Amino acid sequence: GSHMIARIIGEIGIEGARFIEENIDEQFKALRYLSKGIDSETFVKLVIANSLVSYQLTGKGEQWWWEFAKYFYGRDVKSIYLAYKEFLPNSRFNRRLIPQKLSRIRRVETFLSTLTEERIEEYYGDMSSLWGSIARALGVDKESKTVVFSVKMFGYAARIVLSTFNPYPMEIPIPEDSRIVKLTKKLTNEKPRKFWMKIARESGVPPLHIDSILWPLLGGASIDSAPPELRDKLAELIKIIR
Ligand SMILES: [Cl-]
Ligand code: NA
Ligand code: NA
Repeated sequence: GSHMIARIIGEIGIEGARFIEENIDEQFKALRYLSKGIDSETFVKLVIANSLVSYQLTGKGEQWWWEFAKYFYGRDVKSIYLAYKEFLPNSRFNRRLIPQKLSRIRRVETFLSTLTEERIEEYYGDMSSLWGSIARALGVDKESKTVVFSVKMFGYAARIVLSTFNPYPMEIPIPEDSRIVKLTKKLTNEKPRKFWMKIARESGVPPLHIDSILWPLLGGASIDSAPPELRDKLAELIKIIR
């Protein structure tokens, strides 16, 4: 029932997506932790690099992002490529496809070097521009696996270092990972990005914010940390998605 889903998503709204992002989502929690142990510019660069290698993991996303945050806390990172050349083969949760993953980091090194504090601010105010800068640095389609995710994670990191919140653009689609694809197959025969773009347009909640609502809940995150009115909306959503 796409209409019912859009209604509940719209009731949750940007404010509800933001509450979930900032209080429930373990990937955000991992980022906030890392931000206390490394400088803001290096933090953002690392988040983008990490996102672009966050596929075909040897663990769940929550475990992987916590491993990343703990690994880099307090480290003196002089080259992001060399840091990942050391990190990935010693990691618990990202041991596979290392050559391909390192080649992606190599391709974005020059782009990452442009991320001064001001450039980060500018990209947070125009995430559609960031999306293309990342995709073109890699030389891949804007919609290929991890690219949209890297914009999502940038938005978490930028919120943390800039202390301000800019909603994601409506035009950036959801990430099509296992959790979202599996949920979507239970709801519809439509392809996930098309189904969720319709719900985004009907609700006015951008797809990346819908993803932020859904992804932690699909991982079994509790909703009892939400304030009462939001908790009731999330309970309604859980009936649909779990
Ligand atoms: Cl492009
Ligand atoms: Na920081
Ligand atoms: Na993605």
